[PDB]
Amino acid sequence: NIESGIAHIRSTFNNTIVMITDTHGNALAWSSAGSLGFKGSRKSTPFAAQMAAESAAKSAQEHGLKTLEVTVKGPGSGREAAIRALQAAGLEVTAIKDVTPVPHNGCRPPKRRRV
RNA sequence: GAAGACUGGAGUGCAGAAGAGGAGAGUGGAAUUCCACGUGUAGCGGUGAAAUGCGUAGAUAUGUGGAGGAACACCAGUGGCG
Ligand SMILES: [Mg+2]
Ligand SMILES: [Mg+2]
Ligand SMILES: [Mg+2]
Ligand SMILES: [Mg+2]
Ligand SMILES: [Mg+2]
Ligand SMILES: [Mg+2]
Ligand SMILES: [Mg+2]
Ligand SMILES: [Mg+2]
Repeated sequence: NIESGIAHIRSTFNNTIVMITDTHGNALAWSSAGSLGFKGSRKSTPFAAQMAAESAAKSAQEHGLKTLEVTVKGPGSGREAAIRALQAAGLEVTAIKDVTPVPHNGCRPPKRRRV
């Protein structure tokens, strides 16, 4: 029940999700700006991410772990706010990874807005 | 108009070069979607704000595997070819 683990962060233009999992992708705890009581446009603010990271971090310590590897996805603004909340909860960030899925000119995207 | 002559036009020969020029056959890797199975809990998604929609019949997230189709990240350049 006590081990190491890795954290997945998905920061987009609407919401942020922090997923805390084992080395081989087995879920331990998660939280999101929606689950902290935010409803609409305020889901995406950096403050909402800072609470979301802390709530998952505290529930992570209950199982007991210290070292983390952080993977980052999405273009959201909560990348910086979320990671430093993990450190301020008493854990160590070993590495930072960017896993935004760039395609090699694959499927075409939805049309532009106001067209 | 007719009979001859020439090589600065035009074309052939000889030695090199570059190119996303065209048609046919086969193959590759990212990524999206769907399907099956682990972990897991209450939201996800979306907007100027919202709502319709999806989710406790267990979603979003995450790890593994399978199927299929379309376009070819960097190179890439008032660069190239017709
Ligand atoms: Mg859209
Ligand atoms: Mg000549
Ligand atoms: Mg060719
Ligand atoms: Mg061709
Ligand atoms: Mg693939
Ligand atoms: Mg209003
Ligand atoms: Mg899934
Ligand atoms: Mg020409």
